Amino acid sequence: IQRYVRKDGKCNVHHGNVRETYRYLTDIFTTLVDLKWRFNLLIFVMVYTVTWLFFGMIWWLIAYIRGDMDHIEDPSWTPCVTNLNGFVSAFLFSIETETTIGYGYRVITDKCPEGIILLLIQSVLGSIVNAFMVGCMFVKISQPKKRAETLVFSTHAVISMRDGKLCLMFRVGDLRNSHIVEASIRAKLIKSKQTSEGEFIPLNQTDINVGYYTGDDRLFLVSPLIISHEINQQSPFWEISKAQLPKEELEIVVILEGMVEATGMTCQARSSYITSEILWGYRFTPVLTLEDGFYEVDYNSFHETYETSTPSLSAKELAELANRAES
Amino acid sequence: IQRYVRKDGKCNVHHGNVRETYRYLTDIFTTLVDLKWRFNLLIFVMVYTVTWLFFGMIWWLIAYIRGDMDHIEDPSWTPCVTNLNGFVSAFLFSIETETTIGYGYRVITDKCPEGIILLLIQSVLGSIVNAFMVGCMFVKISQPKKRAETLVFSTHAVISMRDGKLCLMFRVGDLRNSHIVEASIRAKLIKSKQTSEGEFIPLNQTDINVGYYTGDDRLFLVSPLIISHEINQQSPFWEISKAQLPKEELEIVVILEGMVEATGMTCQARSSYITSEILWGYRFTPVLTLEDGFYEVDYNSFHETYETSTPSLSAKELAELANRAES
Amino acid sequence: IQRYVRKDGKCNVHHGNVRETYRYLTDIFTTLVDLKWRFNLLIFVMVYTVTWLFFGMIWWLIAYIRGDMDHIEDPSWTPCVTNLNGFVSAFLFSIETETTIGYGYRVITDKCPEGIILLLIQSVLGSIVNAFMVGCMFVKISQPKKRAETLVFSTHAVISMRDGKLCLMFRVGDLRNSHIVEASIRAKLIKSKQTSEGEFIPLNQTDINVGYYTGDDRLFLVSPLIISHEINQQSPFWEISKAQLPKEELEIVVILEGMVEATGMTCQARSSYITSEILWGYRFTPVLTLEDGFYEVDYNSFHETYETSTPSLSAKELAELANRAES
Amino acid sequence: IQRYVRKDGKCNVHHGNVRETYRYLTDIFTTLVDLKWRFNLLIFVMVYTVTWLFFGMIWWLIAYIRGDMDHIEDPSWTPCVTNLNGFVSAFLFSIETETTIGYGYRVITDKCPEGIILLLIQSVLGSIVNAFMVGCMFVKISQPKKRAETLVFSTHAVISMRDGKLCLMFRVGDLRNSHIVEASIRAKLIKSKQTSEGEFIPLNQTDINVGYYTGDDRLFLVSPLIISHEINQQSPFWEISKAQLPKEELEIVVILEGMVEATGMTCQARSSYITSEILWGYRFTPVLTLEDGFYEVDYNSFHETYETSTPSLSAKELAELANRAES
Ligand SMILES: [K+]
Ligand SMILES: [K+]
Ligand SMILES: [K+]
Repeated sequence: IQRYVRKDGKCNVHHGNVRETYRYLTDIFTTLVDLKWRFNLLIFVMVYTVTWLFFGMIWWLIAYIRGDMDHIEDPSWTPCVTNLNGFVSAFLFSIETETTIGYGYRVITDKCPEGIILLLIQSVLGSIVNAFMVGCMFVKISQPKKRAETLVFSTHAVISMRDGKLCLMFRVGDLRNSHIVEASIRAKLIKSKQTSEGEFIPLNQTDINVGYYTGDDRLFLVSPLIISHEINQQSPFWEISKAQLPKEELEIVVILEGMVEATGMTCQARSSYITSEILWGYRFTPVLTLEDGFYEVDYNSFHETYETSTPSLSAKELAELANRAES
Repeated sequence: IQRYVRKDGKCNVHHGNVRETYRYLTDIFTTLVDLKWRFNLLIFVMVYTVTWLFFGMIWWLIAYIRGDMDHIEDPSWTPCVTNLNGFVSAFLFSIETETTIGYGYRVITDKCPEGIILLLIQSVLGSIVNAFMVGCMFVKISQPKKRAETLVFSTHAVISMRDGKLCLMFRVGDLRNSHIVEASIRAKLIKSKQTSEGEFIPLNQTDINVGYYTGDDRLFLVSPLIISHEINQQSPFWEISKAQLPKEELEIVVILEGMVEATGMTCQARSSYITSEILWGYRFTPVLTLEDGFYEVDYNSFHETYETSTPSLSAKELAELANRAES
Repeated sequence: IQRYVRKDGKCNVHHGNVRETYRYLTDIFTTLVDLKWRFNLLIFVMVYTVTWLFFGMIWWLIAYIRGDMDHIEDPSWTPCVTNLNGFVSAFLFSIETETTIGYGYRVITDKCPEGIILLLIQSVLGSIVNAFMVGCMFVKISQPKKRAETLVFSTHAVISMRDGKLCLMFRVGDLRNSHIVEASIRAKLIKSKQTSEGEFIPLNQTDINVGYYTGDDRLFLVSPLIISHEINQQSPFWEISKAQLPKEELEIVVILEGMVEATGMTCQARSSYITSEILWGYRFTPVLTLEDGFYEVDYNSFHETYETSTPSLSAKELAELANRAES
Repeated sequence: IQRYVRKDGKCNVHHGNVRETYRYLTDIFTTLVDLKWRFNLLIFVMVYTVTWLFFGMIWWLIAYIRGDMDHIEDPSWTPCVTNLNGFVSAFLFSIETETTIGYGYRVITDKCPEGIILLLIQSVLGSIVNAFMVGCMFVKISQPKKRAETLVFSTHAVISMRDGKLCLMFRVGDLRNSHIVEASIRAKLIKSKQTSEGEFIPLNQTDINVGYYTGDDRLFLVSPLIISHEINQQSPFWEISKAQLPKEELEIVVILEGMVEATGMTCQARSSYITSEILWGYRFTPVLTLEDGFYEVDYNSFHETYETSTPSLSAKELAELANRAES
């Protein structure tokens, strides 16, 4: 309510009264991988057992059409699967075959032509039942959405006059010595707005130019670096003074997107900054020290902000007051 | 005819008299995965059976060169595969070996040196026959082109003066609590045009600036958000009044591209808006309500449009009439 | 010599005296997949056989340390692998185990503790020998570089005054009803140039603005569409008249990049246009006809160019002669 | 210390006092693949053996609940797994089953219902233990981060007046006849800076416009080509004369990003240039010669730089001195 997207990156959105629920089953794969693990591990368990006893019913039924059960002690009646006698054995024959274990205490014989077809359609279909599930287990393990746990954001965002221009800043860092190839940063300001025609938008997304023009959005992320957005005329913080910033009802949403290095999958690290986390007159503490040929990044001071001197007027007043300085 | 691309996303295009049909077989993998499932499941079935009886013919023929069939009852003649007697058994030996089931009622012996080579070339080639097909079954299951079923578009597009500027708008929403990383929106206007030199183009694609300059095309898609294109001078709707919009022969094509979250594959969600679906003087109904800490998105009102007051002149007249207001 | 990159897309470049040949073996995977298939199929064959007889030597040597061969007829000496007697049988035991066939005519026994370790290190290492090779066979099959065989280019490029501005044009089409998601077009002019300081560059790449500014480079590729580059002042064809175009020594290189739809891999379709393939005063024939609700694309007329009336002056003269028209 | 990122591409950064070490285990897959191979091969070995003897304990314990050990010589007591007698045999039964070898000297029987469940939960869980590890071995083999070994950079960067404008240049080349699809080049200048407000940034990243505006950053990389950055007013080398360039404390970081051709993974090739590797008045030697229809690229002269005549003033003086030439 207070917050749109959590500081973890989770979003406070319930997707209400979706009516076309066939659309979830229209792409059964992607709605399967985004399940919980317990539900993934249960449906993985459920599909193999329902596969084996399905074929185990067919390995049972070919004994009844052939009458191998009707002459079980009669040894001249060579069965389709020898030593298959009961359903506990018939179901056991499928697991030995669909998993390609194949013990051969029960071994299919050649006198029966019917189950030879059943060796095909168990094995040619059991491979895709494997592949629909062994691939589903892989891409839930190798998903990029968990790489964001090692991409940390600053807990607060700060505002200070960086080189004459008032700038909004927040720190982002990577906790690994592996890289984020094609690392891009972008930022959306979301706030309720009301147009001149009465059309009130509840959570309107508005861009924040964190360097999309000059090429500064694509960033190099070995060390924690401060993402500075210059509060200029096009910025949505252009008329925000230090009087309004406790009273505003806005929310920054930052999205650090970039490909995982060891794969080609693209991670997305979301974080947010609400108007009680925006700090006026503060700046970040440095983290890089030089020691024995290497720059050491103390991550304990990653969030540490200290108060510096800063004017309290908005950037709209600060430019015009600078315009009176030349007179 | 009336429509270029369907509201589902399918395109009303037949690809006519393609002559270089070897180009389809020049990349046999990608022309295989885009088949129907019945044709994928049939060619998967067809290739394993034609593999096993191919090797089963070679497991047959090594009995004839060795004369194991010529001394089948003679027990001193240890065969290359013992208990291999007929082609129904020889074909059965391949399925037990190429699938690596290996029952061992028929078990290859060491007295024969010829079939030892045949164990290699069945297993070293049966693995890639597996891999050319078990991978083909995977990427047809894990394809991003089915993720677009959960990316819904508004059924209509609307036009209304959003904050003094006339703007064309359409809603897009995501039906899941999973995200679309790197979600981009772009829009093409396609219409027949005739140049000054008589060169008439049948379906000429023309861009619609939905925010490609400012960075507004890359969008954050947890909640349904309105994609607004400002009707400015560079826009192709610049001289379109409400008199012409029933009479036009144009068609919007919107493309929402973005990577699937759980994989790295990029989905493409197409939709279209023809000149009977463009609404003048209408605007969307809001969908986000706040309830118990979470924003709940009622998707029943996702398409709901209501009529608001709007001038009926074009944006070319609306700017110049505004230019007469300052006089 | 005449041509830099072929009309297929192959490049006429030999990579000379590369000295650091360890860099090829420093990434052994990617230098393996780009081999020919015969060399891929040979190294796949070579690695499994050298794996099995490697372990078959170890399955041999454990018989000598245990002396199972020294008491082969003596039945109280239960071997580590029973019925393992010779190297033809010992090598055969590895294929039955590393492929997980496991017939069980030769079956490992529990009296020996040494080969129990050998079951691990054969199976725990034979799985990655599989995975280093079954994955290598997959990504050579699923590579995007073969998707360019169904992306056709026009054989010629044309130049004609499209709507008052002289424009260079070439057609590109997709031969399938599957799409190219995120389809982008870009074009490089390569020609020898000599700077003012005598530094002569042999094949200097120079951009061609095919719509990179306005968003026209990202194209929608269901139907064959003409890629127009407007010959403006920044264009490298700005002072090229029809007198110079037979005499020039330039070469267009067009690159159509876009992701394959059924996967996430990005294809790259290269083609070229040399100064004998650039046509002045020509324009393309249309290909789209409307028939029974669908637009049918006759691909026979994909390359068909016809001569239209066009001024023969350059775009530098055509603007200035237009500048004299207003006088 | 002297250097931020090595000429190989490695970065001289230690990631200090990371406290939230659960974040590494929160995404156990990606922190596994970035390990060393010895640690990957050990954890792969450790997980299969701890899996098999885990189930081998359960295959042991079902003999004690059933009392198969209590009637081992008594043949009427058909065990759950026949010929399972000791823990050396019970552990051996798991490897024959979890790997799906299945010799059948020990073969599970149907009289026991308990171990039938144990066939499921060994096989339905041993497949994902395979898949969590056979996929981990694949993506460590198929990673794009090793493709950068065949992407070479020039060892030095040079500065010379290319066509009236002073330009900073460095060569990049690809050692293979395979391509880098979507090859982009970007460059960051990193140097310590001190703002007007005393906020001293230790290693501030600053862009270098290598052609991000005109579309020149996306480059075509069949032949070694010189990446030229024009020293203009927005460039950070704008006031750098030849007097300051030995005395500066800056460092170029170049990043050549592009997708691997045979896969869809994106490589990232980093290199660096420190102020002792920047050459004033030097230019590269050409490498392309034409021979027998093909351009041959002598890679021995890839790094070769020769001294040319160049003014020693900065680009700020060179423009203004040119401004005095028109007077
Ligand atoms: K067996
Ligand atoms: K087996
Ligand atoms: K097996």
